[PDB]
Amino acid sequence: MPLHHLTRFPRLEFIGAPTPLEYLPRLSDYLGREIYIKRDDVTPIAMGGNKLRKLEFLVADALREGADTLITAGAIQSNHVRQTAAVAAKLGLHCVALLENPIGTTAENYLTNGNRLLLDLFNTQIEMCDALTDPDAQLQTLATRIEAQGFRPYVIPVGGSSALGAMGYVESALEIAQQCEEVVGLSSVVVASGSAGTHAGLAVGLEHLMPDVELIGVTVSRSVAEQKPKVIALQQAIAGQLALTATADIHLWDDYFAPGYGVPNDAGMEAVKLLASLEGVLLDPVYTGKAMAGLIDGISQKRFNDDGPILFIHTGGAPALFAYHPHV
Amino acid sequence: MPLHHLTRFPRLEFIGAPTPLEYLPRLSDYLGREIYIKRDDVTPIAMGGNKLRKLEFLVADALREGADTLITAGAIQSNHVRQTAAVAAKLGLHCVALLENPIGTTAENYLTNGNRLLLDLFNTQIEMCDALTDPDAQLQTLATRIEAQGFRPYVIPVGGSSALGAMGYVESALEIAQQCEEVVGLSSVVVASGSAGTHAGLAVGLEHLMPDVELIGVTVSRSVAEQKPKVIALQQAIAGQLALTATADIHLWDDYFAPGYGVPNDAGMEAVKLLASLEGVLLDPVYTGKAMAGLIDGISQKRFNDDGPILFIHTGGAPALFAYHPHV
Ligand SMILES: Cc1ncc(COP(=O)(O)O)c(CN)c1O
Ligand SMILES: Cc1ncc(COP(=O)(O)O)c(CN)c1O
Repeated sequence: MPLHHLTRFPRLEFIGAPTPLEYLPRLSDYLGREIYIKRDDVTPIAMGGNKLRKLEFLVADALREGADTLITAGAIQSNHVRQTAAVAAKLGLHCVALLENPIGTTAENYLTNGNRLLLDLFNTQIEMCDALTDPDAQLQTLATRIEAQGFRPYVIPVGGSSALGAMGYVESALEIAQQCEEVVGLSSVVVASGSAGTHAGLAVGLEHLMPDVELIGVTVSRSVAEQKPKVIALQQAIAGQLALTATADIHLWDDYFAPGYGVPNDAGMEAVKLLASLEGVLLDPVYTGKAMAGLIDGISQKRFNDDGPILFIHTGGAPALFAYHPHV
Repeated sequence: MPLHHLTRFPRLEFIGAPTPLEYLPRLSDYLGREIYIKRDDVTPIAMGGNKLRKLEFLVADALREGADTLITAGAIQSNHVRQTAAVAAKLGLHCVALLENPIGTTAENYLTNGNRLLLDLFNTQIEMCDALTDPDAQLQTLATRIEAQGFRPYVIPVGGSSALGAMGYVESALEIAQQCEEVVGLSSVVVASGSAGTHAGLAVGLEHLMPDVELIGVTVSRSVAEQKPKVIALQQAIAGQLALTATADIHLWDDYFAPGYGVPNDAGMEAVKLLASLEGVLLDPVYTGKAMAGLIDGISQKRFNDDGPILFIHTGGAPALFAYHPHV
């Protein structure tokens, strides 16, 4: 393969078989476009999601360093903190989570239910902060405290979106390419774009495996101006570590996340209702509902390169449905 | 070979590949015994569970008879209603759910979060009743009213547990035999025993594929005296349908569900905490927490036939964690 360098990296096995790639016949009949879905929401640990693919690489690295503790950061309802805390429990590592409340809510289900409930079941040590103004710096400061309490911490950045963690999405792109050879004319792929490892890993893999496909990131927290340089830097870092070329443009749509990270919106929630009622698929208010709202509007406004099939990357997130209900 | 008549029943494809069968090393270390887990909680539709295995057969049968509406019953937080509603939404079938509040709670997360919240996403028609005093009669009365609107209803009993729904768990037993072949010599299998389709279908399959394995049902709702005839009637009806005999004794432990169906207990809670903290695995207060508290106590009191490996069937249930929090 041109991606054989992927095999050099130590990785734990958290997923196993390739997740399903399915046609959505009802959604496709409704929108008048062929739509497929990559089910990375079915990864098998603690209600699943896209970060288990990153943690395969990140946590192998932690064990190679002989760490006994994983430290990461996110919102109170972060799916990434959730998955990290579940993998720590599975492997008998301590977990420390630096959390913020990004939306100033006092609603009890946001503060205590959904992913935050699961953190307690996993004996995660919780450190609250007023704001994740500089997450890398704050995690480093924290890790140095914890190391001085007798532990050996390993720091996973927000979203696990380092180049190493993003190799999980180069892996997802290999599965996608294998599964789409039985999909005449896949034109576009749509994914939420936040901390950017998913988007950037897909970007590097799909450039090599499926070069005619257009990868669109629907932003969940930032403008195209603020987000593009982030995704490009990661794209280049991953491709460097794989000794691959990466010249593809990064495409981002920023119209779908207002009024901010972590705040549900109407088109988001209508997309969650559409996917649940037509296909029995569960999206989420923060990431995948907004990304799907984007895919749907892309159809409406003819925003894609052509009218051909569209593959949606389901990255997970559905446990937050229970935290966001009935409102925040 | 002896389960061959199983291929005669039409069945839809909901599950796809065999679900994981995993060793639990951290729980095995704590309990002093080899514990493996069959991950039927990762079946890929709408948060998963044991009922997708029965719905493959039941919904195939609905479609063959030209039915366009599924009608079933359970508690407000039933996982079975939730799975049925999701498969209905996926196939463009109407779904009507007769629900009761079995525990008399007014707690808002029980009334409106968890599985209950998912049903509204799947456009389920909800029919409340005061109590499921005669669910088969009550479903028929409902079906008469629904047919009067021009719908073509197919009634699925509580839990899906007819002999035909049970065939899902005869199939499960084939998977488990294959997965354990030349990998582990199982001694015992533990599963929750409620409406009894899972218990009975495993009983038939295991008697024929792994006749020396002891299968233990842990009741979730009834004493041994009240539950055993239900499991035996299914067991015999399933065997009848497959042209087989089933001479095995049904085994049931009833010490772990008090004070009743859907009421959490301390040992259940402690089993949920142990599995999350040691293995990153999520159980549930109604079914699997109680079945795992039974497994634990079975080991503590030497209730099993020997000291050999035990397979726990994880039948799902975790969305209820969000409905039971913070209390009922
Ligand atoms: C469900 C879900 N989907 C998408 C994303 C965005 O993935 P990325 O962080 O790789 O941009 C996340 C981030 N935690 C997520 O949790
Ligand atoms: C999670 C869970 N586990 C176990 C059971 C009991 O299975 P059965 O009805 O086949 O006895 C149920 C019933 N719906 C369930 O939801």
